[PDB]
Amino acid sequence: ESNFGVDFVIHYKVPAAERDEAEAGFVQLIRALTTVGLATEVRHGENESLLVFVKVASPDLFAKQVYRARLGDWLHGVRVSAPHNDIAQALQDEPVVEAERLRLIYLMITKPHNEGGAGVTPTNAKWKHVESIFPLHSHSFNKEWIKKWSSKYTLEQTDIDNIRDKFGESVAFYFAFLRSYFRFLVIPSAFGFGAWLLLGQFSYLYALLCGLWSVVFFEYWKKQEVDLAVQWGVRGVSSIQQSRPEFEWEHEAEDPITGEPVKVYPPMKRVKTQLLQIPFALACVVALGALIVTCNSLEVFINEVYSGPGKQYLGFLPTIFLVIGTPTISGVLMGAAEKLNAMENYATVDAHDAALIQKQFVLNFMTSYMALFFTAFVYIPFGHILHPFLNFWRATAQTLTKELPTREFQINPARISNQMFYFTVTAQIVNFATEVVVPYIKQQAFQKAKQLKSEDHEEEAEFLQRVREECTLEEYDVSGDYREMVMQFGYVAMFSVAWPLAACCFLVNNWVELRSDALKIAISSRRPIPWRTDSIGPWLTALSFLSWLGSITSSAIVYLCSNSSPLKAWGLLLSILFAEHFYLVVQLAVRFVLSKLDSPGLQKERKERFQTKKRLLQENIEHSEKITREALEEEARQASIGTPEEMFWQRQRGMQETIEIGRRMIEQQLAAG
Amino acid sequence: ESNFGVDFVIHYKVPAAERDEAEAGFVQLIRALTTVGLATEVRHGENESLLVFVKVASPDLFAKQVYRARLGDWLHGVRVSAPHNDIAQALQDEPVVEAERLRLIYLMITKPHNEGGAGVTPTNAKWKHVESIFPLHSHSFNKEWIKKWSSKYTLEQTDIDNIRDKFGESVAFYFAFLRSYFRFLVIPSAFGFGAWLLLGQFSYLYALLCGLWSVVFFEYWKKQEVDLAVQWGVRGVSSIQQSRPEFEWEHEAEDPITGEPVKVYPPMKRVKTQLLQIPFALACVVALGALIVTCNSLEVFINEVYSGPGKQYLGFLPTIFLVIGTPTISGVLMGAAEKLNAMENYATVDAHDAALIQKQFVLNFMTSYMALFFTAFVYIPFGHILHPFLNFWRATAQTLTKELPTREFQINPARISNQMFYFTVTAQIVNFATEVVVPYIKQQAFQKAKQLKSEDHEEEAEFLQRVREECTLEEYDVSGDYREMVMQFGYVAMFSVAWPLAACCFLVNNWVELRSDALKIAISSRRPIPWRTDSIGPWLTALSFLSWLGSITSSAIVYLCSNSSPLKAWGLLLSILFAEHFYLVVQLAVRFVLSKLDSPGLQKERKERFQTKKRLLQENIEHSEKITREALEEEARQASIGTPEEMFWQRQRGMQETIEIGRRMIEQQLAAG
Ligand SMILES: [Ca+2]
Ligand SMILES: [Ca+2]
Ligand SMILES: [Ca+2]
Ligand SMILES: [Ca+2]
Repeated sequence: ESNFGVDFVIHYKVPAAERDEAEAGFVQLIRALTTVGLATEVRHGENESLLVFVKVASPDLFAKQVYRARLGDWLHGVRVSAPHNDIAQALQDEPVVEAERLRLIYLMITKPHNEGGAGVTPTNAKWKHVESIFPLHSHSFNKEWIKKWSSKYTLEQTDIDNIRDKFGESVAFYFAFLRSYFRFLVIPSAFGFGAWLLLGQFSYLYALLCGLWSVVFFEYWKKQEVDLAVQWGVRGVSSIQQSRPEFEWEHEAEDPITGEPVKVYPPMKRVKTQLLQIPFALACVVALGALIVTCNSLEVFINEVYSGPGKQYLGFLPTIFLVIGTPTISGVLMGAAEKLNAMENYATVDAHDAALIQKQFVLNFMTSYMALFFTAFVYIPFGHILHPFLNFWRATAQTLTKELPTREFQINPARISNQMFYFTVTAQIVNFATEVVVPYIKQQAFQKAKQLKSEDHEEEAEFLQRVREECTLEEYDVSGDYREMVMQFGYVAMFSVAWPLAACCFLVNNWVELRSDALKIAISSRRPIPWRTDSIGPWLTALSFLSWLGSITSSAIVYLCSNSSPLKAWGLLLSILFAEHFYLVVQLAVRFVLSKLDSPGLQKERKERFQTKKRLLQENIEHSEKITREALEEEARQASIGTPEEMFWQRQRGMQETIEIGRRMIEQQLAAG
Repeated sequence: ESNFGVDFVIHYKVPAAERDEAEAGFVQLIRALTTVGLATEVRHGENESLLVFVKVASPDLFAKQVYRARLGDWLHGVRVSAPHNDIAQALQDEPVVEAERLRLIYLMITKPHNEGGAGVTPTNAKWKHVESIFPLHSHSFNKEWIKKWSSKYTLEQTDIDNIRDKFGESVAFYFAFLRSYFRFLVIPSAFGFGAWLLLGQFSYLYALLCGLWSVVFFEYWKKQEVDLAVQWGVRGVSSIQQSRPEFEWEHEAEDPITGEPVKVYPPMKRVKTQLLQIPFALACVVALGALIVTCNSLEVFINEVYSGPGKQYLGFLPTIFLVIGTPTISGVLMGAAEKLNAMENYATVDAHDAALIQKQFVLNFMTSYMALFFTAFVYIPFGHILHPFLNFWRATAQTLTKELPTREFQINPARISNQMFYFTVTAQIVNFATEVVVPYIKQQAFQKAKQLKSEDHEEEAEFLQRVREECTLEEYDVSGDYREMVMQFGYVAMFSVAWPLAACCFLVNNWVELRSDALKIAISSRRPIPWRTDSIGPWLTALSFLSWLGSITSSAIVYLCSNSSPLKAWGLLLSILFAEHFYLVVQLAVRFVLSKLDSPGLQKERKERFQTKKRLLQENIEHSEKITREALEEEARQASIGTPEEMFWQRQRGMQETIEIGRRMIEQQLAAG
């Protein structure tokens, strides 16, 4: 029903080996926790673990730290205004939300000891026994949240603000991105269904209208991202995160803006190491891309040119050979990339996580579209370059057992429609299996293992059984649901011209996905620690790269596929050159139009930043004789001791003397004529 | 030698007609001027004019307005910090420069009467008799300035800061731009001379290295523009200018940021009118471009295919027919553009002047490069499409007087070298004539007209003769010297691949031009009113358009000209597509590298904006029992009246009780195994 007012849960695995040192660390832990100012409780959890429940003891002592955290946000420019001069008045204007409370408790348990409470981050390895620090769910809210989101057709802005109030900003930006992406998916589903009825397959008019859509959505999200940023009070929070515990710093120096001592690193030594990302990425497209092509070279031999026995039995040979390789070789390439960003020496935890994405994006670019790059550019337009690869597999299949029967090779034009039919409606359903219900069935099977093996009080018995169940769940990553939506945006921007019902079917997926990822937070993951992010992250560069490449590839397809005369190469370069420059001129139009549209987000900051300069300010016929007072003064001060320029101003004094002298010169100039 | 401490000079033409109303306006003028707080002097000037000399009377009264102007800059976010709390201390930290003094005196004489001093702007037409308000030169400074700049090889940063201190920012940004452009012109003069010796004419390697230069200069200037902005204290001064006196405003409403009543206009009504700039510009390239081509169609008939008498006599027929048309038809197109921006309803004077440039740039794009667009793309690669135009002029010359002798048409490959030889070394010298010495000779001839026609005091006689001479000089426009330097940047970015000694010869021009435009302020123009600009203006979009088009056209030339096999069109599109994307990937590299380089300009603002929040802030084993104090308190407050979750926290209190209970559960879990 409800938690026992508990803020956080520390798992603290205690193994058989190093048992006395874990107990000595257990005394060292809870004596460190009680000095921060939070009440502790230890309970019987798993077979070798001790659930350490913590809440903050004094709310008045806690209200001081909230006031110091809100002041620290405004001191660095994050908050739009200063807090109130009276304590507990700014807490009464806006209260502490459940997300901001769990963030400051987590920063009490995870910060260096000199500047903060206790260093219970497990990455320090002074204690390797702390398994995880995680907050608890409240199942009264999750039953209300899934019921409310499934009942409504759309989501109001106040519904996503409930996610910001309880699950932090970094979770709430995903649902804010997914809602704005689902509503902007209505537009290319409209003429995407229209280009399926009026126009033919591979319409050139659709490829220009889709390239218009991919930049009017992406630029509008950049306007709505900074609008949601200052609305939630989270703006410019790139620099405000604690540094990583693993960080090599050349010399500690003075901070330029902050004026405190901070560990600084020369960025040109990092740009020297950041230059190595290009020899890493070019090894990625060869290690993965030659693997995708070769298993695509297999299927074009088994399916089309083959008339032997067990044709469907050998039809699963390319697929089951592909799903073995791609998690294994990308697992290797994720290993070297993890040693690359560790070598890159990222200070804050956000920049370390974001550049891990840019290495994780290149692999997931190659597991996604390399099956469609080979079909759209090598199989369909000129499959006769594939004939020596068909001459290879014809030689090796003769060595199996007489000659095996082959048909003459014919380019099947329905391949890219059938390949897109996998990625649009078939891959989405099996992903809907793997995202929610296959974890939910696996939670049932792990529950029955507890019943196979088959001390608490009257009210703690169901609660402690819930926390032990909640603890084995993995931490939710908001990166994992960004990868699914950006790769889905890749199919619309690059490859929806080959199958214009893609945006119509991706639309009905994201209505489910907006309520299925909400269900994934509820029952299939423990609550993540509420982090603050000013932006969506590094995905803006990922969305802009697919949008720019979507202009090239969707227009290179529609020249190479619509003829299915024989592919003059000047037409291919011209079909790119007009459409790639059509993307740039429209991007210059949409960026200019939204620049002229008013931003209500930035104005509410600029209104208060002006007005806070005003409140610092507000706390801190008779004028002709004053000129004659000065004219006597500039005489009497300089006549005591130059004198040519002094006498020039004193020929005429006051006003009415200078008028009547000027009146004579109008007479004197007119009298000569 | 020196001025008589005079701040400004009002000319106030008084004609024969409307003479009594001009005298009544003269009383109305100088009675309005004396209420602002400035001493006035009227003197005998030109035959129908009255030189009204003004200075501010009381420096203590003037110091109040400087303090109100410096506070108004900080209140809008322009100034990096607030002024001092003590009056005349912030004037003692930084003094009033001669540029800031003449700006505030000019805003006293040019502002509406309710919010300011007097509306003596002549555009109001309540008085049409005020000819000009202009400050005076100081010839002691100008003799020192021209001598110092001609003596040194380069210019230090402190030399340009002397121009900011006396001629305002908007003049000083041109010399700061020209110095940074002259020093960055060393780079393409280096390999531009190298591509003239090692490589041949039309080198492809030069066209990539020049496109690298045009973006590493332009992005570095955008870094140096915001660096010079906050250094001079002029930053974000786009919104701070007074509105134009001619401005239609739909309804006066509340200002969002400023919170004062201001006249607002809906910007989407302007974007509706801003959409008309494209049907205006496409009429510009046809009215001018068909004029440039037709007079180029004449010269290709007279010079090459003709053997009649008076060949050099008819050789000046295309040139003298061209210099008649282009000032006249662009004078028409400047008239409609002046009615276009007037229809566009620009509020501030900077945005009205900047969008006049973007219409004035399109014409000066077409007077400059249309002679080179026809040569590089129509004459050299396929001159056989020009043969029907040669068939036209062959028909009309037979009707003059027997058949006139024609040679067979041969494409001269030395045309674009001879055409660039005009624009690089020949057009620069005649422009050096027309810029400084032809105005200087014309000032001598206008001086001798005064001696042909052939009342003052002992010291005013040479000074009043100087002011009457200074008044007839035109106001200096900083736009006129930006047009020469941006068009010079067009020849380097677009057309220097055809003649690689262009950047070598443009380098030796800008050493002269940096000291010739400095001489143009001194003797050939009255001092402009010192205006403040945060940016160089709209020329950043002009420099970026030539840099992007410089990637296309210099690479389309080197395919179409190097063959001078027969011009396969797939090579032309590929030579663009690689080099135009080479421009984009290098632009993404240079923008990222300068983003990682530290900006010392923005940090000095962010250091003080943090510290001014700190000064608002600064003016306004024993902790375990406090948890047990709260644990008794949360008991005794809730035991007076829920109770399950209350009793959960009170099973264990303090620290040492919770330790020893946790010590048993390590025993109890290990005892079962
Ligand atoms: Ca899914
Ligand atoms: Ca997801
Ligand atoms: Ca010149
Ligand atoms: Ca100039």
